[PDB]
Amino acid sequence: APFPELCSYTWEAVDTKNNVLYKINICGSVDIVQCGPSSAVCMHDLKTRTYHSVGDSVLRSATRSLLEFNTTVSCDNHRVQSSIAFLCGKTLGTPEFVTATECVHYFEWRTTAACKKDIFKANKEVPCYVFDEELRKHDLNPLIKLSGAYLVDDSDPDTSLFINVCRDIDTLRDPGSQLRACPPGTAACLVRGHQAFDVGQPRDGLKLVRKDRLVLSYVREEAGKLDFCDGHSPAVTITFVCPSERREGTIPKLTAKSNCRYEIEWITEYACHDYLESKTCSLSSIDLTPLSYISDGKEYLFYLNVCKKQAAVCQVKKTSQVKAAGRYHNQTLRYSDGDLTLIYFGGDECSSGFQRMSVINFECNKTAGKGTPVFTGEVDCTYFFTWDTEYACVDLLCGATDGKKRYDLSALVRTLVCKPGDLWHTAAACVLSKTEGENCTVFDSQAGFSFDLSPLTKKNGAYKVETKKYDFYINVCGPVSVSPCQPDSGACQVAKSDEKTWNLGLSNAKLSYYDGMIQLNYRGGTPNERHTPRATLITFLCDRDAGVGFPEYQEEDNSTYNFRWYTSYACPE
Ligand SMILES: *[C@@H]1O[C@H](CO)[C@@H](O)[C@H](O)[C@H]1NC(C)=O
Repeated sequence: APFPELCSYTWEAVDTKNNVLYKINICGSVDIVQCGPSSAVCMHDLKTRTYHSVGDSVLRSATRSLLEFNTTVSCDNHRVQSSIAFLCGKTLGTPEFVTATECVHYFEWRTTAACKKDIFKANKEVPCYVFDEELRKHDLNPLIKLSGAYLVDDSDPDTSLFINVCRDIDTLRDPGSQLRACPPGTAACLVRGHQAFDVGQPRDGLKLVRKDRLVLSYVREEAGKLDFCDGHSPAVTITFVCPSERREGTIPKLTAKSNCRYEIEWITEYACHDYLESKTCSLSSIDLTPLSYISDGKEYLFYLNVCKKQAAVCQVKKTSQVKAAGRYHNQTLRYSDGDLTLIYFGGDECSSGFQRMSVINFECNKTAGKGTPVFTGEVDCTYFFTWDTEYACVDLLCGATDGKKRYDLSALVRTLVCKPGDLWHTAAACVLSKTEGENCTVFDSQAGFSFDLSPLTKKNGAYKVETKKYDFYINVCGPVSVSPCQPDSGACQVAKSDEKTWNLGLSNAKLSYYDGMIQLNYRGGTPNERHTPRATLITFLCDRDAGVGFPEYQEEDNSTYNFRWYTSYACPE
């Protein structure tokens, strides 16, 4: 069970009560020296910051569904250990913590990498989760598409940008439907008509940036082409954002697309953090009461009941020596990020010091007509079962979409066809459309309201943006007005290393508007020796409670200069 697809990454799983993070490295070693040179599983336990390797990379073995890592440490029999129960899954997934004693530490992982046919596997998929400062857990595996992709919103009628979250786009399981042309392995495909291009491919996993912003980056350096990418390496950077009363809630939106450096922002509920728990046969949502049962073993044979005199799980040998492998009272039902896991603890103490536990991994399956538990292995008197059942079967948009034509209600937030700007027939109803203005204003004639950014326009244009290398000075609609730059430029780069500056483009007040984005483009700027004068993009984005806000430089090429500006000036009010 090497599972190549799980190499190269140091996964994370959390135990929410004890307040511990474990770091799993199945193919190698956690790269923490505090943990130790040969840790494949690592206890942190933030609460009293300490470290313990509860699994050595060398001392590894499999057993049916399980992978297990041993260590040469006494406890109490005596040896400390960690194990993962592997189930097949639709995405690469994450490991979820099950339970721990002073010796054993158990997990389960539902993943593509535990399927014995590769048709289900992605050309390339990446970890689609992160943990924040309070080990909360943000995870976008629900967004991952198995076939097809997400049309990214952009006014341009000619070209369309499709993406998948954390993996390549499977174009085969819908033959004929628009995407066929897309080069194999692409997570970001650019259609221009009948021709398709790979503008992005998975490499690293999901990142957490500035507290609460998930960033995912696709790249393509192993490349050619650059017909229209002027010697730029095509790249995609998506920013997932947890909705709020402030932040709209949306489909994904193209905020930049110069130099084949696509920048997408996507307000989606799956960006928010959650780990439920109960000693009952249900949670806060479905009950497991509707679910006597006879699971076959090696030498042995199992018997299980809904919810020892009692015994919820019973082992007998096919030899009528019988042992109980799970009580009734001592129970824990748990929903951990999509995974429903029931445990029993009762346990007749086996030869060794432990009491027999049963861990059941309920999978969702309609065509089960209830469902049946399969035995999937045993480790130090803990018996694992996977249960396909319908009774374990458990992203609300304000605006719809057309053959590329969007719709959005927002100014109607304290059947409808639209009306000329009236705002029940309402301007808010029908198609969204790009409009351009000037004098630091733009009028969305459809919706009936116009935006005016003019109060940002500074009279000596010090807006002060520090990269740890450069000091960008910019201004809105008006020009800059700072030490080295010309009073010409609306944007200006200045290295602190040197002090050497570059005009990033001449200012103008020619606003653009489309689907809640406002855009300033400066086009002068210092010259690749085709001509290539520098330019700046500044996408302004509605945030009801951002106020005026502040610009933020978007990391790209040496050569590309996009800033973002969250501000309530881009909002309808
Ligand atoms: C659900 O159970 C049926 C039983 O025949 C099986 O065919 C199918 O593969 C199962 N699906 C999943 C996703 O477990």
